[PDB]
Amino acid sequence: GAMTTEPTTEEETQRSSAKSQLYNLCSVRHWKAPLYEYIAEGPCHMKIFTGKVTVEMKEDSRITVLECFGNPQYKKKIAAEQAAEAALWYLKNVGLE
Repeated sequence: GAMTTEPTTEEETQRSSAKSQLYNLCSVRHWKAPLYEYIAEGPCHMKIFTGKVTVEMKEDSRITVLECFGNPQYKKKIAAEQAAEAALWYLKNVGLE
């Protein structure tokens, strides 16, 4: 077998920002890691992006899926972070925390 020390990847965390906060939240609460996708439309000089994130959750006898997106888009990256921020808010309520 083999193993290696896991890197801090501090830079990646800081760049990810809200995206990593959502990941961390989901991990601790035993929720499915967040999945991201993008929709783009409009002129190349005026491209409008929508970032969307999905978080899947299970209960003792129920299942549910949370979907959020960065409605107030400015940039591709920003939209994804906004979607994560929305998910963070929703998940707080969903988990009754």
